[PDB]
Amino acid sequence: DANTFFGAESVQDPYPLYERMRAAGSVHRIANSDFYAVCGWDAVNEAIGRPEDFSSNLTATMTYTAEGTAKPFEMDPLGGPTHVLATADDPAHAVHRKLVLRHLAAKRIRVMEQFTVQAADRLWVDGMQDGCIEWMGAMANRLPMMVVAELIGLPDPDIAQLVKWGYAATQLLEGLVENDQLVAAGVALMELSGYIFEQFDRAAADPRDNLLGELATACASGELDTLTAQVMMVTLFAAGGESTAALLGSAVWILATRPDIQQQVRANPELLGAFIEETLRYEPPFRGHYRHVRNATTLDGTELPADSHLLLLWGAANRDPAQFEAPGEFRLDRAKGHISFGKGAHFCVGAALARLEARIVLRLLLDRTSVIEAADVGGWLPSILVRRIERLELAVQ
Ligand code: HEM
Repeated sequence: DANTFFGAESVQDPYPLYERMRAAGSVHRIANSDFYAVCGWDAVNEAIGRPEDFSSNLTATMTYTAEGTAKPFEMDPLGGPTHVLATADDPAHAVHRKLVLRHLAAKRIRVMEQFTVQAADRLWVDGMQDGCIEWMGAMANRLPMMVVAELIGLPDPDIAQLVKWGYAATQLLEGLVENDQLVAAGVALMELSGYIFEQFDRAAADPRDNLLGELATACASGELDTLTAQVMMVTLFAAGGESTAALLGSAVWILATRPDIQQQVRANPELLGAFIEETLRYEPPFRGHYRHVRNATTLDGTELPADSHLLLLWGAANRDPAQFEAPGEFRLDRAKGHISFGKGAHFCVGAALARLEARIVLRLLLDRTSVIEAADVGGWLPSILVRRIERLELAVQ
């Protein structure tokens, strides 16, 4: 594959790849695999609007052999009970989404704001020494994991552990990182799982006003199964922790490497919300999400066999030249949006929270500095699904 989704180049910068795929059409088979890249804006919107045809159950991911050949990493079949929340179809999906939304209501977000302000300040104090901070390990990796742990109700977490735990599932699900990294991720996910099961067993005996308690209560009344509830909580670390970490990393990487953009936001602090939205458009934390194709059908004109899969490429949709002027240019004056939080039945429940974490953290960084520059920029996580920088050493004044 001239158009492979893995390899050093695609990991570093996948956007030219998406434009090549788009030449073949808005939907296009990946090599000779059973996966079809969805790069068109209208095609992604159509797909997400057809949950009956394109299930969210994660029945397979795309992986690559050592020989570089795409192949399916098969998981739980269509309709299975392992599919929860973001990967569940209705009716279970709507129950799951309702329960989690209770912990993301307006009042909940206000509490989170106070929590985030205090946590961000402590992280900055600990991490910024002699005009230097490694942004990923000190801030971007930690803060969003602490927020997910607080939403769930975990007591006074070991932050070092949380980061490991929170990044484990992506690595395991793709099987793209090296074997030693995969073994460590498996240990990490075992540890995370076991910790959640321990905390849930304790919540069931005395439910408190957090998602653990909400779930313990809903299980007691028969609304869902105990194991389903525990798995739901496990998945929130990748869903809400890793994704937000990625945004915090990319936003800063852009500030640090585009002085013109950084001066614009400094000079006109009212452009911070636009800058966050443009980062979401231009470097979405998720490269994509899968769907399972239930029956032979068509999407935006393109044929799809039964039991194939879609890869919904949010980043590629956000650069569709039918929808956006100057799609490849980072601009602070746009007034269409983006599809980086999805749309429709599974539209991100955490979007307000994510946007709040970005606003708090980025305003702290900008308010406390006069100039930020990149001293050393690491590589990106080897992934087909997630767009996360691994290391970003800043020099500040
Ligand atoms: C920048 C940060 C974030 C991005 C880019 C992001 C993106 C997404 C996307 C694209 C979807 C739809 C997936 C699909 O259609 O298959 C989604 C769903 C979801 N997001 Fe996020 N998200 C972020 C932050 C968060 C946070 C902070 C939380 C929770 C604390 C969260 C929880 C979820 C959940 C539970 C769903 C599934 C909703 C449902 O199935 O009804 N997200 N998110």
